[PDB]
Amino acid sequence: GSCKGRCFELQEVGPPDCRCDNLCKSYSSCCHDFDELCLKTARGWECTKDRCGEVRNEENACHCSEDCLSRGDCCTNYQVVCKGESHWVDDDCEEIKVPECPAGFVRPPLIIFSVDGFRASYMKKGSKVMPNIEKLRSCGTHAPYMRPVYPTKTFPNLYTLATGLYPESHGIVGNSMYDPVFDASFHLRGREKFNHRWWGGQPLWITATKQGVRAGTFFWSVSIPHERRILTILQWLSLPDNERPSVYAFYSEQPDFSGHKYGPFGPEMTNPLREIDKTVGQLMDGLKQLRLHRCVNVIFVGDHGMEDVTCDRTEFLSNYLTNVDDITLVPGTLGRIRAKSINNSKYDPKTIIAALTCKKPDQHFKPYMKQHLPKRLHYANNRRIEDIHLLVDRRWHVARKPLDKCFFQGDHGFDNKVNSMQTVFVGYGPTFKYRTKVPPFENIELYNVMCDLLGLKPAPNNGTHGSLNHLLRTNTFRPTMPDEVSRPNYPGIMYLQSEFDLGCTCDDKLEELNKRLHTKGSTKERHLLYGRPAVLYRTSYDILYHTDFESGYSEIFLMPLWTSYTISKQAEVSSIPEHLTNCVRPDVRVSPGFSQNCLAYKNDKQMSYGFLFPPYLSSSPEAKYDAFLVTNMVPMYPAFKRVWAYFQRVLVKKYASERNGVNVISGPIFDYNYDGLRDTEDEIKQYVEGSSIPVPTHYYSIITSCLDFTQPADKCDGPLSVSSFILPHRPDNDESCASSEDESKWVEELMKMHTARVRDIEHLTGLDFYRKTSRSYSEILTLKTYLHTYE
Ligand SMILES: Cc1cc(C)cc(Nc2ncc3c(n2)CN([C@@H]2CCN(C(=O)c4cc5nn[nH]c5cc4F)[C@@H](C)C2)C3)c1
Ligand SMILES: CC(C)CCC[C@@H](C)[C@H]1CC[C@H]2[C@@H]3[C@H](O)C=C4C[C@@H](O)CC[C@]4(C)[C@H]3CC[C@]12C
Ligand SMILES: *[C@@H]1O[C@H](CO)[C@@H](O)[C@H](O)[C@H]1NC(C)=O
Ligand SMILES: [Ca+2]
Ligand code: NA
Ligand code: NA
Ligand SMILES: [Zn+2]
Ligand SMILES: [Zn+2]
Repeated sequence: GSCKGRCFELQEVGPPDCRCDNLCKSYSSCCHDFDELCLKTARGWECTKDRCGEVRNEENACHCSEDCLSRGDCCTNYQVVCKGESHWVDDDCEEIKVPECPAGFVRPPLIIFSVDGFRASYMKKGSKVMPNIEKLRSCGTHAPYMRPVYPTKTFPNLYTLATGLYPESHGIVGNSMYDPVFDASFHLRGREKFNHRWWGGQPLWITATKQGVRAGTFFWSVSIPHERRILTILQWLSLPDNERPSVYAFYSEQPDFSGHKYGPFGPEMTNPLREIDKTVGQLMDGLKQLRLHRCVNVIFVGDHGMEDVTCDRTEFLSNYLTNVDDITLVPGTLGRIRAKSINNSKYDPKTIIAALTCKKPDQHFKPYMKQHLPKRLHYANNRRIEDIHLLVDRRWHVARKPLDKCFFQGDHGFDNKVNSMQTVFVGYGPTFKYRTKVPPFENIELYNVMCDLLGLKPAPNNGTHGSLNHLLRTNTFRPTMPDEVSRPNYPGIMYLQSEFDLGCTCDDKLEELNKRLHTKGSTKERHLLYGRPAVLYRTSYDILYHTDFESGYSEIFLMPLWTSYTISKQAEVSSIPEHLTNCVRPDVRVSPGFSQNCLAYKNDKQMSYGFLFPPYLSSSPEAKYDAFLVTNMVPMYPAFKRVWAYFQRVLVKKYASERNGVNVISGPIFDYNYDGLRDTEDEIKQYVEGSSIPVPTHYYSIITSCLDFTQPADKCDGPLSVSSFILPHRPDNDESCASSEDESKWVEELMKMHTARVRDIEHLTGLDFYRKTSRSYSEILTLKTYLHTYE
């Protein structure tokens, strides 16, 4: 019942026995003498020349005695002050070609140095403020920034780091949550947050444990001084082979604390950053003392950034809603609304959304049903995420009532593509590359890398395994392209016009002349630059060849899965000729029975149609007739045709003109259960009236060009440049508050908000892109995880 030679033990003492571990303070279950024995502060955390070869005084926080190395409780600067050795930071970068570990080390250890609220742009303050962190950054592998997950909050991002899952999957969807199944709230006070029922996925410490790799406790009670956390990690590294963990985590509440008080641009931010660097200095001096400075892989990583947010910049729901007493709000840098009571009949989600939609000119939040949020946020598929969500503008709060100098000048939680929310990544050690810069990447990718660093098999996660192989000197995972599951058909012109009764009309009116205009020819070479997309699910689809485009037409969904076409820089935009306005032509390659019918579209009062290949970019008047084929048409709300018509008529030409040509792949997405995955036939909930033509929830486009823009898109030798979108197929433009104005004022704004990774589309379509390129597969995986942020 005491903490004698037990302080910060890795042992798990069950209740009611008093504990001496990292978390005993947080549980409030420590032994009476924990505070005196384990929270020693006597003489601080640094050796001085006077202390060198001192008699061991056990009341001292750390020791400068001759026995301290064998005991493994020397102050981190003992060798420097007493044995005339240099600080790690004062040493030149020396490449770590192989891990230099003591015999008995079966793998290089990993230390995750996690810093709360560390904005990417803090790194610009340089070696003046942070010499130790700047040496790690410059000697090791670093990204300009790392993208957090939404919401850009502490627990959701820390747990994403540990699991490689989106919050919707791992279950920590906020710092605050209500679970209707549990009928309980997740809060930070007391024992609730320790209940395992909240925590999904498989965190790194459990992955390690389950594969026979010992993990040190990632969590630290705030009571434990940072200096003690570093010494405790270093103590654990000195344990014998059978006890010594391979994976460790350090956590700092800084620079988050000061960020909230002073804001991210305050000169007061310098002192927190100096102290963080000092703590990093103690770790690296500590590792060098143990001769583990060329053995251990160190990850310096933040959970999220920090924005300027004052209490003056608060939207109040009481200015929109006639009854705010009938709702519960999760307030601040995001809004989540649910009904307060059940007896209450006044609450109605549709009325609330209407009341919160474009009511004030400068409105600093936007209401969404969670299924209508940008798909890149992946924030819908969890019963803990309220149906009604408010996306708050950066620098702003949303609160229920006015009554709810400011105390705070900094906050986070905003859209994860916001610059101020971006955080840091640095990898240093034998397994990371030497003096290497890598492109920015998403925090969901780190779990796979940390598994690779530790020789662990990752649990299933939202990382793209291989996409970060370019961070590592050595890779124990080689990615393999997935096997195509469905082989395409190549149907010839076979059906007579008399066989078609689709109720479609066109102003049309040499059989083998029709055929040669719809043969392979050079179509694939011109319009499919990166090879045919692979269909990774069981289905029946047809490859259709045209002068201007190639399509994979689904005989199940009665529309293309993808439409591929190349627009040269020099391409000319034409109109839809008046005589072809309402033209839809039967496709004599495809059975009447596996075609859409124009009768469906007339009976559906709310539903019109568009085309995947745009008639506007036809190579000739002749070729334009191919664009009006029933196999090129898709269901579109008149409201959405405004967006799509502008994209096709104006923006594709624009992108082609800016990027020295563009390859475009467009098609439908079905995600009615908003799980971010391709719907099966059963899961599709809307069809065109009196038909089996399924209505897409979204329309995607993948726009590819040469990264070397001095080479045209169709003659690119090296890396590719991609931007993609997943546009919500909405029957209104309520999302766009300026949609009253010309399309030039709002459509591109809407598209930028729904920017997507190629991976996002692959999940939502069951397609695999970029299968025929001159690029390594690991390079292609990085390309597929890229997001164009427009920030
Ligand atoms: C690498 C890694 C992963 C994981 C999952 C774990 C750790 N370690 C760790 N150790 C101690 C803590 C944490 N992680 C996270 N903890 C916080 C304490 C309580 N808390 C807050 O009041 C809090 C609320 C905020 N709202 N806006 N900003 C906030 C900052 C805060 F600290 C939680 C959010 C989490 C302590 C380390
Ligand atoms: C200072 C406070 C923030 C400390 C809070 C720590 C608390 C959230 C931690 C403590 C123990 C953690 C669980 C434990 O490691 C085991 C597992 C198994 C794993 O498969 C799922 C996660 C879970 C339940 C951990 C969740 C986080 C816990 C409760
Ligand atoms: C994220 O990963 C989990 C586990 O593999 C999976 O259940 C989920 O479908 C993934 N989400 C997306 C959008 O890929
Ligand atoms: Ca789905
Ligand atoms: Na109609
Ligand atoms: Na509008
Ligand atoms: Zn935080
Ligand atoms: Zn914070």
